[PDB]
Amino acid sequence: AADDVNPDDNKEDFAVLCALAALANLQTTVPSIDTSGLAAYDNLQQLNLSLSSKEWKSLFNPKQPPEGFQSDPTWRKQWPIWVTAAAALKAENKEAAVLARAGLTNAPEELRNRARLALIPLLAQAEQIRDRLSEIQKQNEDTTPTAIAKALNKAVYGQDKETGAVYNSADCFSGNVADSTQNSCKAGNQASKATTVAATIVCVCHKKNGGNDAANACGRLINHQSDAGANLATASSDFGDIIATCAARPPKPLTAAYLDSALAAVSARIRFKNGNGYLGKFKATGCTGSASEGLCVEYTALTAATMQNFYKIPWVKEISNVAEALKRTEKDAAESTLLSTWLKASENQGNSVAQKLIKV
Ligand SMILES: *[C@@H]1O[C@H](CO)[C@@H](O[C@@H]2O[C@H](CO)[C@@H](O[C@@H]3O[C@H](CO[C@H]4O[C@H](CO)[C@@H](O)[C@H](O)[C@@H]4O)[C@@H](O)[C@H](O[C@H]4O[C@H](CO)[C@@H](O)[C@H](O)[C@@H]4O[C@H]4O[C@H](CO)[C@@H](O)[C@H](O)[C@@H]4O)[C@@H]3O)[C@H](O)[C@H]2NC(C)=O)[C@H](O)[C@H]1NC(C)=O
Ligand SMILES: *[C@H]1O[C@H](CO)[C@@H](O)[C@H](O)[C@H]1O
Ligand SMILES: *[C@H]1O[C@H](CO)[C@@H](O)[C@H](O)[C@H]1O
Repeated sequence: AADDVNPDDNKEDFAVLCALAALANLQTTVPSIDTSGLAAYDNLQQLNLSLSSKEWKSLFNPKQPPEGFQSDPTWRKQWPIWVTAAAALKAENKEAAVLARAGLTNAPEELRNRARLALIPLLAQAEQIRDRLSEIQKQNEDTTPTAIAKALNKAVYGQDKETGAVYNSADCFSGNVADSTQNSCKAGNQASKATTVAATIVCVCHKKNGGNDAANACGRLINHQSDAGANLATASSDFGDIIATCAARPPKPLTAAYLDSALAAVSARIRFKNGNGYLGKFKATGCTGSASEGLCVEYTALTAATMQNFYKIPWVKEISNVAEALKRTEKDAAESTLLSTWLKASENQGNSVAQKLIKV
């Protein structure tokens, strides 16, 4: 009976599935967009405004530019930035602190004017940097620990929640379990069912009731204290025994590379026979939990040339979406470090122009 499903026959599949299951209820840090440069740019805006004429300052003390400028593209772009700067300078002692940092406390009118003009090229250089940093901030704002946890809890348990996700067949199998194990343990088909990591573990590892089971296929250390019932009717109790043996922890912070390597590893283990793909040992008839048949997920009609469809199965899609988001955020976080360092440097440069202008 070496060709039947025996204890340990799905042990190596189970190690990969354990790694994936450990993405449930995850508490990870995400790469941070370093937005300290936005504050540095806002300080430069405040200096520029403080040094401006009374006629210019009068424009801010409105939701839109004044008559004549409501259609000027530069005024439309800058209005909120200017308004924020004006608002921040209303705060007690703020303008005095801004001028002091710039060397401009009690500055003569001519020096205030020459200093403001000296900021023109500096601000023009910094604008493009600040706008890229603001774009990065916006583009990555949905890449958060909470959004990742929810997506991964959909992947593992079919539950769109940040924490407290647990095995429930109503969620782990699409529409709950099917009339038969064979139909429940199919994915990608018209009647796709095994659409989460947890359902995949049930199908690859469960002990069916009624004899002729493949208990301990996923490892001899599982203590199957019950069974999954007939046709997975009571899978939850058995799943709890299986998952109790899994200790996996992903690297922290979670990376795109780690998720991509996990999906690649599964892709490398799926085997094609007679027009379907299989994860877990398949002998004949279907993925039924019976030892002489199979303990597996049947990727119905999956072939090497249609493998793109594996990436559309819910759990795979959710993990893929997390990986893609992380892939962008990792790069944009590293970019933002330098954008923010550059903008802080521009702030320091702005605070130095008065010394040059005093000396001539
Ligand atoms: C730092 O703080 C200063 C203020 O101290 C602030 O300066 C102001 O910047 C704005 C935005 O660039 C300047 O707006 C221009 O205003 C002129 C008209 O100027 C008169 O009216 C204003 C408001 O009453 C007075 O402040 C000023 O002293 C003058 O009395 C407009 O003609 C400009 O429009 C052209 O440029 C825009 C910028 O790209 C275009 O969007 C627009 O379409 C216009 O360009 C077209 O027409 C041009 C003329 O024919 C042509 O040459 C172009 O190719 C194009 O075809 C613009 O609205 C304002 O004057 C500044 N005020 C002062 C006193 O300097 C800085 O903005 C602030 N720095 C930062 C980085 O925020
Ligand atoms: C697993 O159970 C099925 C259904 O009873 C049986 O057909 C196989 O022979 C057994 O190994
Ligand atoms: C299922 O059928 C195989 C032979 O095909 C047998 O070895 C198993 O014991 C039985 O359950």
